[PDB]
Amino acid sequence: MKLFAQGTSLDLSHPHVMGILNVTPDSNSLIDAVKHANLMINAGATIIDVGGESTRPGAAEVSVEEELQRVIPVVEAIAQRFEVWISVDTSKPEVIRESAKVGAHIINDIRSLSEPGALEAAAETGLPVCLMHMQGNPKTMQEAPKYDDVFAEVNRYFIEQIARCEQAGIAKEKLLLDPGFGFGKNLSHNYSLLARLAEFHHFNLPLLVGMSRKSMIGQLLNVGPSERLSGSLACAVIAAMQGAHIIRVHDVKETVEAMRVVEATLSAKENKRYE
Amino acid sequence: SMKLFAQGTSLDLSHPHVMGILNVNSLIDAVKHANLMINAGATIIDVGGESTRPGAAEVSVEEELQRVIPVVEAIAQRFEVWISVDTSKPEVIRESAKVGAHIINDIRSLSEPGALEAAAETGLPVCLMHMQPKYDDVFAEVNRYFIEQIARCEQAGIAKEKLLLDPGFGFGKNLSHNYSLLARLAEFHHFNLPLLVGMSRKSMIGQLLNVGPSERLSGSLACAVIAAMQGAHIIRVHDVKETVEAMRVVEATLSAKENKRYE
Ligand SMILES: Nc1nc(O)c2nc(CNc3ccc(C(=O)O)cc3)cnc2n1
Ligand SMILES: Nc1nc(O)c2nc(CNc3ccc(C(=O)O)cc3)cnc2n1
Repeated sequence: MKLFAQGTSLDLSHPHVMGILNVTPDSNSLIDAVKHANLMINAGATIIDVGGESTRPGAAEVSVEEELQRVIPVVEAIAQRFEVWISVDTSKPEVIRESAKVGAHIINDIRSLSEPGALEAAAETGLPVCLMHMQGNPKTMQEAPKYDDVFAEVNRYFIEQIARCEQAGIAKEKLLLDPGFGFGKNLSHNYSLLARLAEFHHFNLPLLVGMSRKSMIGQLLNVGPSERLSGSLACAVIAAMQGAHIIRVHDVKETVEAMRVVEATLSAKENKRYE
Repeated sequence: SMKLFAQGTSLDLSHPHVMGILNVNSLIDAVKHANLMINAGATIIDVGGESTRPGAAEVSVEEELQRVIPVVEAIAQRFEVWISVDTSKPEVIRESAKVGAHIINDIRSLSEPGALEAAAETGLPVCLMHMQPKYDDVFAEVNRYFIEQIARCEQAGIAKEKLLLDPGFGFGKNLSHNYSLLARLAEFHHFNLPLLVGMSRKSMIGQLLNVGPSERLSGSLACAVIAAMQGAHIIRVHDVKETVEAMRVVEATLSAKENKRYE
């Protein structure tokens, strides 16, 4: 299993660590962003995820001009200084288009190209696209998350969105699937998805997961956001043992170390996965 | 449903337990360190008065009794926690039981003259560990070893319901042997006995990551999660708090799974 973008490839026979580079200001961003990316690359991240719109519960929307200002210079600088792959965490067709031009490898849209023109703009780049499940939108998703059967519903959603991208001329082989931990889900919904994650392999597509420092850990352990490293590594290991291909994290070094132990364990397994 | 009974209490192995490592005014400090590990969430404390590392210094009976017995006794009196004792000597097994120890954790699987009978006398749970690097099929050797020791114990009057099995990570085993047993750990459930593992800070992590003994936390956690996801019942560690947290995540995952195990 491999992805192709920007005249290079990514080999997904072993788990990759995707380092989070949030570039939403809180009350020199370009230089600090590149310093941060550098540490993460040295720590072993093989993909950096650049995000200019907070997608957290309750988050406010960001204008296209502001998102571009935050994201595009950062993507460019990384693409010319380093060789690491670059995912852009955006829903906006103009950010998708512009990101690609300055060297982005993966469109990582939490809205799965649901915005006007997103689907065509992503098709136009030819880049790999990650489709994520979210119930509702970031402003209201955590109000009252509800499923009769969360796995079945997320699974159906992936069927529908794969089709949607196929119809738009994006081939199955470009797609990644992310069950969207924390995006319109309570505690038990998240753990049901984590527990049954290997069953999403039936699509024969790369799985991407992001649980780092999330409330599914915070609420379970009753610890604050800075106190979640051990819990984050447990979630990472659990996902990667079930054949998850990309692990989106804040703490790169520690995750990279944990993924080696997982790689050593899987290569000594006969069938290369846990279920 | 699994359960162990000792010293009038019981250990419920429906979820994974963290066993904290305690190496033996040193009595006051041992009790301080027991206290911190309990606070961190260890439900078993493993006490050793002969360091069971390969090549460590052998001690006499008198010396081991003098080190271990006071500490076991102190912990038994002050705390509710279970107490594992790392010993191979019948006298230490015998005296440890008298002062409240719950588990005889013998890395030599009761091979020393008299250890088997002393263990049987106590009525206590016994952990059988594999030890000896060269094997055709490391899993099958360890598995064959367990069938043999289970029989040897049963023969001496120790019921199956008392036994725990430990494949002995890092004991006469190179990197690839260790990862083979870890990868196949779930297969040891055919015995229907508790599984205890101890990989914390070992060279199977140090060599893989190329870091020193104080920098192996993440890999140690990775090993614990890997074992616990396979239904391992007791995890032996240095870093109690971090392992307990990781086990909580594993427990939430296993609870949402129809199978209660990964294979
Ligand atoms: N592909 C992808 N996959 C994710 O999982 C993700 N998460 C965020 C961050 N958003 C969240 C959501 C929930 C939580 C919480 O529950 O705590 C925290 C942060 C941003 N981009 C993402 N992209
Ligand atoms: N039941 C049980 N199970 C163990 O795994 C264990 N380990 C030790 C500690 N011994 C070792 C062995 C090897 C290594 C290394 O390779 O580095 C480190 C420590 C002591 N008692 C133990 N008891």
